[PDB]
Amino acid sequence: SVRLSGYCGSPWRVIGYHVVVWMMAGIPLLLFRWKPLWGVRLRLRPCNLAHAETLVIEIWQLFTVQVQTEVLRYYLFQGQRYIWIETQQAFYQVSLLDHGRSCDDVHRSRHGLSLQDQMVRKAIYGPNVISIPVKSYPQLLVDEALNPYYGFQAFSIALWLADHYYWYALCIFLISSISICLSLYKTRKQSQTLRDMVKLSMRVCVCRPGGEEEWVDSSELVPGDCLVLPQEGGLMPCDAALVAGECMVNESSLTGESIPVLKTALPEGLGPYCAETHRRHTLFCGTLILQARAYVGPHVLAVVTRTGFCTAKGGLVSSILHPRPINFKFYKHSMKFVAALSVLALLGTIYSIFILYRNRVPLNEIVIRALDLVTVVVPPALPAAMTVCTLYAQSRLRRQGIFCIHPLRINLGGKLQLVCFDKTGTLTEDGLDVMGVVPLKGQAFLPLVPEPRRLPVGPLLRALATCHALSRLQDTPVGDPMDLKMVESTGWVLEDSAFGTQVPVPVSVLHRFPFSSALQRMSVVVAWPGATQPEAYVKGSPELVAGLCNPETVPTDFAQMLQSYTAAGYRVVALASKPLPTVPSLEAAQQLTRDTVEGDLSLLGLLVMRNLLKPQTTPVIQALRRTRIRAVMVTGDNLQTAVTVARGCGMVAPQEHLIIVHATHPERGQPASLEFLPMESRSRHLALSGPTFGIIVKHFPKLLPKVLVQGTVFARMAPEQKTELVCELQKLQYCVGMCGDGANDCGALKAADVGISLSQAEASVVSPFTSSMASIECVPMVIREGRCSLDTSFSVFKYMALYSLTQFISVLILYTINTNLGDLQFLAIDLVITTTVAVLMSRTGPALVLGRVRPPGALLSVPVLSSLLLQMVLVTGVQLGGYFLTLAQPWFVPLNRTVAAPDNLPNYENTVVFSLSSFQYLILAAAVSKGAPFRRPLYTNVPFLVALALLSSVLVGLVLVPGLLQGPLALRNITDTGFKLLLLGLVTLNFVGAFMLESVLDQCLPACLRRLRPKRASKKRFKQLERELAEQPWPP
Ligand SMILES: CC(C)CCC[C@@H](C)[C@H]1CC[C@H]2[C@@H]3CC=C4C[C@@H](OC(=O)CCC(=O)O)CC[C@]4(C)[C@H]3CC[C@]12C
Ligand SMILES: CC(C)CCC[C@@H](C)[C@H]1CC[C@H]2[C@@H]3CC=C4C[C@@H](OC(=O)CCC(=O)O)CC[C@]4(C)[C@H]3CC[C@]12C
Ligand SMILES: Nc1ncnc2c1ncn2[C@@H]1O[C@H](COP(=O)(O)OP(=O)(O)O)[C@@H](O)[C@H]1O
Ligand code: ALF
Ligand SMILES: [Mg+2]
Ligand SMILES: [Mg+2]
Repeated sequence: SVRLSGYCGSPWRVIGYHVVVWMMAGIPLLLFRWKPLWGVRLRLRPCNLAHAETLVIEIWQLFTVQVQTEVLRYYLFQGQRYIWIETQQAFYQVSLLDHGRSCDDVHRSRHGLSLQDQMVRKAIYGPNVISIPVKSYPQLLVDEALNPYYGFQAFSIALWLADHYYWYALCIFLISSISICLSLYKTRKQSQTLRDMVKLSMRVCVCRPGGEEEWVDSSELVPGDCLVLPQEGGLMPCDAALVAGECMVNESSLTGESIPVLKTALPEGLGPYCAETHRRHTLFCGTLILQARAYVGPHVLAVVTRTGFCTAKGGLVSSILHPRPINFKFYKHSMKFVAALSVLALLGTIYSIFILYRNRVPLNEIVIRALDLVTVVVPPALPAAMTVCTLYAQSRLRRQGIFCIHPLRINLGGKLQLVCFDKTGTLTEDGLDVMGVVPLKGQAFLPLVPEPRRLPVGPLLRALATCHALSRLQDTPVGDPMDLKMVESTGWVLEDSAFGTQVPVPVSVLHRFPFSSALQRMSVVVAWPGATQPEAYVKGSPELVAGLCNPETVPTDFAQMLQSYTAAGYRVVALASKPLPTVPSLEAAQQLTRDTVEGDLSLLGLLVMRNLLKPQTTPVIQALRRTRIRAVMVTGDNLQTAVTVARGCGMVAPQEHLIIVHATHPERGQPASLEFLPMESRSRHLALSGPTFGIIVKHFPKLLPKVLVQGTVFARMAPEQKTELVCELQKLQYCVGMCGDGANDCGALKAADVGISLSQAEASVVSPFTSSMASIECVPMVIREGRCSLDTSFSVFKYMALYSLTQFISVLILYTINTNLGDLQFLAIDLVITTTVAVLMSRTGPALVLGRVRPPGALLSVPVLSSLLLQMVLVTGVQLGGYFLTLAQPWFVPLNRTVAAPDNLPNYENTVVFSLSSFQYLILAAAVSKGAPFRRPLYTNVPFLVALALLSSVLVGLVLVPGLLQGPLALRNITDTGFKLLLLGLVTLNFVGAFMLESVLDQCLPACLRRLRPKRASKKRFKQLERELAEQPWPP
């Protein structure tokens, strides 16, 4: 649901808003950007929608859109025009302006669009350009700089400059600049990807009315404008309908299917035009026209129906630009965790104020120093660390050959609990192998003919040779792999469309109804010289086609034979025919209605084909099942073939059970019924067809969750059924991933949390994730790298927390004795050590093998909190131990209490504390960087390892080598060498202790937690169902 809110312009209120929110404070701006409804209400008065000058959009999320004027006024929301419909006093999307006009209306527009009407319509529909705005670099800098985080960083810069800490201010500025530049790089790279995806600049001639023509730019097109297509072909600039002609088009960009598709002229009729119903008659935007020819007339004509963002390409681009929010929140209790850190920060700030009062510090300086302490705990480099983490993850995936359009989905990839796989072309090879054809002799099957070439010239051989959608492209047939192999098996050569016998008269294809996955069948109308009348051949699902055949033509053995070939793993389609009493000619034969042809056939035979499992499929499936990630197969193929492939690919290990759920339709006199018939060779899976799934969803919503939880093979699923299944699974709190290659999986890939399409280009739009490899190996890679990304982000957050608390502790310890860290010591710690380490942590790659244990989801969990508190206890212990150990030395000289830092620097206390803390930052970075089970070991990150080694060596030099940077850093020299070695020993003790503590926690904490407060259950619906089924299996 949506709603508008119009606010007519008023300058007095605007200036009042400006003065109030500028003079008062920035807090009103903060809460306005948090709650903008108040801001808009204050800025201007609600007004009549017709008089509206600004609109607020609720979908609640509030968006503000200016109502532009061009006599005609409109407004763009998410790239969608809405014009001012004067008669209805409302804003209707331009998508609906011409909607509903009949096919005959399109054929009337066929001739062209009047130039005056063209310019009248260009304003309404706008230029035919999917435009991704190209923001100027200053505009982007404004986009990022206005972040309140960078506002606080600028406040810190000012505060430190006021205190004469110039190097620290420079450090803050440099880190903020690095963060801003990394954000710029991220945004610019994403925008460049999209922009380069949706480039289009070409000149297309338009059949202007009156019979003449005109060469216009592709951006001048408007719905109803007439396209004349180039005979040799070219990129299609806008969605259109084929009024006249036939077109071969490559829809790979739009759907990822590289096989050329056949496009035909729109059929005249008094019914509404629809890009979905008439998809076969409509060219799409961004698809390549391989070659089109005109059956009648000098040139092929098409009529534009959708331009700009209205197009399907435009719809996908808009969905990318404004993605649906990710429902999962990766870092649970993030606010509560930052609050548990802020309580410590506030306690320390109060303690700092108390001590500074105790030391009799002037109130002008007490507030300044407490404010400085406040600025300490905000890490300048946190945004840079996060953005670098995401960039490294994306780069790793791209190097592996997997491209993600929304990098935020990478984290989701590691949270997958269920993966749905298309069977054909994803688990099994794209190619087929004709094992033979099973002809019929009356009402009984004959022995399999392994070589169809030897079939006598008759209905079956002509059906094999002719029932398909092949097209000769550059003297090479192209089309469905099944059609290619079927035709090749017969030896007939493609040359409407005619076929030449292998060596027996050539046969013409008068008319052809293409294959639709929803219909899961396909037919043609055929005639040859000497034919009394044309014959229509149908080729589709064996069980569906057998329904169209006359009951006396289908053998009583049909089910058993089809299962004999299907239960062996073959891919079977049936061929049926019926003589058409129409006179053989394109005139009548081209006017046939598909339904008139499909019904009342006469089964001819079964075409058995051998589709093989990909070599890489079984290892991947077994790896997925080893880590308790449910593997589900959603396919449109036969149920027995699907089950055999599942048993062969490890989705059903031999020991495990399998039960076929079969649902009977609610025929008259009885309701729908569920019957479970187990088939002999967690531990129990279910298999069910598509009609059975629909019956279960409609009539057994109570048992539907139990079917979904333990259902593994979903066969004979239509594309809408695949999308519905994905949605239903997601309703069980599953994190569903879908790995399908075909175009019939577009809906599932959109709906799935993680959608992967296998055979794609360097980049694409079809699905969130796209790969270049033909195997399903991308699924384990995506899951592994998503787990690595989650662990890396958690480790970076933990390190920044530890990094902050350590600096906080150091500064508190130094305040307690009336001194500070130092001008250049702050720079060193924040930039040379911490930024380097934080940006190098994330470069480490993912673990090579998936593991059963999932990455943690909560930042506030007892493990993480205990780790942080124990680490900080060790850090404070080490720093205070060093501080109290230096006081014990005979050569110790206490700092000058009276003068305050940086005046009292250098001194022994600051020197010792700085040395220990500087080592501790590297120690903590090494401690938090866990390798297993989600990442590679630390040492495989050669940049990060080298950074640690070099920084540690430099710090040891500072401690040991006299005079090294002891002036620039304001470090006091410690003549005693035994105490230097004692400081190094304390540092080594901390280095060992942090790692031992981390290991002890990560090993013995989960066991103690389980044995202490075991979880009664899990909020996940599917986990509840799993436990319930274990308690009581649903099928007895
Ligand atoms: C004062 C000194 C000691 C501070 C040193 C800081 C550097 C270690 C940091 C600052 C920003 C970091 C960069 C920020 C992010 C990236 C992006 C990354 O490159 C890509 O992601 C592109 C790959 C592709 O095309 O897919 C390489 C590392 C790099 C440049 C980082 C390398 C390390 C950098 C230069
Ligand atoms: C005070 C003086 C005497 C010492 C100053 C030391 C720093 C300037 C050095 C120590 C380690 C150096 C870092 C060591 C490793 C690298 C990795 C390098 O990036 C890569 O290695 C990416 C390579 C790839 O992607 O193939 C960026 C610079 C950086 C962080 C160096 C930046 C400068 C650092 C922090
Ligand atoms: N060119 C074609 N013409 C007619 N039917 C086909 C063709 N190719 C495949 N089929 C049939 O369509 C049905 C469903 O196809 P689809 O939805 O793509 O799933 P899959 O092809 O993976 O089995 C299959 O059972 C198959 O027999
Ligand atoms: F195997 Al499929 F749609 F390609 F079910
Ligand atoms: Mg497929
Ligand atoms: Mg198919």
